[PDB]
Amino acid sequence: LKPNAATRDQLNIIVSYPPTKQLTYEEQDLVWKFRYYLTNQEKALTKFLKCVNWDLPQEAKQALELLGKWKPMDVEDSLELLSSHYTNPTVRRYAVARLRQADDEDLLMYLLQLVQALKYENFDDIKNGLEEIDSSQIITSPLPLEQDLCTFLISRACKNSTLANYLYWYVIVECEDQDTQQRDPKTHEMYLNVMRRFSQALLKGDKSVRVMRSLLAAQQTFVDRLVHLMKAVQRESGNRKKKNERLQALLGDNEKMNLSDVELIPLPLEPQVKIRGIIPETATLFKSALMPAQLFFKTEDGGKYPVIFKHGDDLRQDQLILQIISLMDKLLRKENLDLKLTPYKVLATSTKHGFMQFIQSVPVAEVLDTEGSIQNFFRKYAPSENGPNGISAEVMDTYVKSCAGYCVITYILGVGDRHLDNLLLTKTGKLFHIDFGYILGRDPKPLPPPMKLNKEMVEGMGGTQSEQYQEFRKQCYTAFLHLRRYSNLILNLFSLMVDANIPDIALEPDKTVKKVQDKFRLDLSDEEAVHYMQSLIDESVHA
Ligand SMILES: CC(C)OCCN1c2nc(N3CCOCC3)cc(=O)n2CC[C@H]1C(F)(F)F
Repeated sequence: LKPNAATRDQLNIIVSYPPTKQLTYEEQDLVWKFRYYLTNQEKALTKFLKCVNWDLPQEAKQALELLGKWKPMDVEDSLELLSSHYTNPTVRRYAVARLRQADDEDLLMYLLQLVQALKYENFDDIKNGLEEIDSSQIITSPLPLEQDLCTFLISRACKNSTLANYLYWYVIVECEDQDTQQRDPKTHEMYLNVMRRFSQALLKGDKSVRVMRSLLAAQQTFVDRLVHLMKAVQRESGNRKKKNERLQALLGDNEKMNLSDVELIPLPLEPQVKIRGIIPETATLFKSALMPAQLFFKTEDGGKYPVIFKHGDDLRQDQLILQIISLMDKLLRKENLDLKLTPYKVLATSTKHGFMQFIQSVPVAEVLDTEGSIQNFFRKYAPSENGPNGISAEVMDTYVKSCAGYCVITYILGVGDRHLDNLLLTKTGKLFHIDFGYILGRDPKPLPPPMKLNKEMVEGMGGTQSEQYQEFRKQCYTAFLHLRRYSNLILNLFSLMVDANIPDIALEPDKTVKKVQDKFRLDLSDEEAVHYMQSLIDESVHA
């Protein structure tokens, strides 16, 4: 059945929709009517499967015939199929089948999301792969369209130690989730079962695979002791100076604790890095009443890898935000735009605790209290006689680019609660944000601005009249156009976090993807979208 040119155009309009537009009944009947003609368009499948009422068995059987005939879909479109809209096991098996096609570098960037996608999988299939229960005991307690998702994730994790590490911790944290346990116990089991299947699949494996399981256990052991240590510190009476002496005391006793000297284990935060232990003498606590701890790991090479370990806090929102920023930055760099971003690593070792890579830097606030100005600061540490305003070209260039990158990205992610506390600067010129407590348009104060600039950022570029500021403008709109090309991917990825119990998403799960989708101004053309960003910057700077 071949549609006439007038409708072919109408079909094209429909397929051009954001994966998050809800098609009308008229619109579905039309896409359904010409489903066979649409088979050509990889792009059209997703909208086709939106046209099906999966509760009608014959309609599902019918749809599934086509799936097997359709131009096969992209990787980025497959993440649409693993969301909650789709319970149909054949569909979800079709999605996994096209994710197989992706490289592990790419899987990693969506893995946080895919672990959530487990929630929509078939719990009976998962459990019957096996051959009250503390999730963290499982690895430490070893017994002496064909694939679903669980099988696939484990199969790939068995071949790739980096992937396995994240799979392991992402699932632990899903197991640890108190809310899921009370409100969806069956889901809690599904995750226990996944961990047990992972544990099981490792032990079945060859020499190298089995060692991966020892490693994962050693890490979980490591973290259990760190946690215990932190509790001891957080109960210690008296001033912070006194509470530091306890943290250092305990790290240093390897009999009791085992934390200063160990056989090389992957760092859970960045498992490419392996670590001999924590250096006791330099451990300290931040001022915060939560008492997160700064801690220098000795790496394999005798380098230092400082982290923050937070105990009593849920890092999952922050984890997500840095996972996204990381992906945004990979994408930009694929399109040859390296904005000197600081996608620092975040990893939750539980709902109650986790790690953060600690980047050597100075809060802009401190920069003010010590050197008066971002430019003065740069003239102290990165002086040049030839360079702009007394400052090394490279340093200013880095600063302009990163200023632009965050400006866009923090706008797109509606990151609020911004202060000179959260805004950090690097003697190499790198500017970056931290502490993502409020996102997607929340803020402690009312009427938050949509663009997150300030007098101090602008001044360090040399005011609105400088060559730098023009380059800033230019890098923003350019970054905005690049990120718009990936709106599909980014939107699918947030779309998989609706049940993830991320505070700012769990207010209005139903309504969060649109919050992000609106920032992209997908209604505007690229050229119009450039003038939108320039407007935005103008308003902001005028206030
Ligand atoms: C330096 C100090 C003022 O900053 C506050 C430290 N700090 C913090 N540092 C982060 N950085 C990660 C990236 O490298 C830099 C540090 C990330 C982050 O989320 N936070 C949250 C608030 C406080 C703390 F201590 F309570 F956790």
